Amino acid sequence: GSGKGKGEKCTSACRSEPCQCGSKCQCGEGCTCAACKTCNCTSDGCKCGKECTGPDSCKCGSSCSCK
Ligand SMILES: [Cd+2]
Ligand SMILES: [Cd+2]
Ligand SMILES: [Cd+2]
Ligand SMILES: [Cd+2]
Ligand SMILES: [Cd+2]
Ligand SMILES: [Cd+2]
Repeated sequence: GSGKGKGEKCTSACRSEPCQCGSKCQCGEGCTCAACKTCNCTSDGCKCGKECTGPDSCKCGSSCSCK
């Protein structure tokens, strides 16, 4: 049942639709919302070292090397 929803570190912007984090993002790790989450690590392997391969499994809540 888990996997649907937002995290505690989500913004009031991410909790709006559409995602208002386009100009106001501060979401933490508990956010798999690709609307505000972006990543540079590729599917062949993690590049930053947080063990992530894209926003689909990016633990990083921005402000990281792969950001
Ligand atoms: Cd969020
Ligand atoms: Cd979002
Ligand atoms: Cd956000
Ligand atoms: Cd990474
Ligand atoms: Cd990442
Ligand atoms: Cd990272």
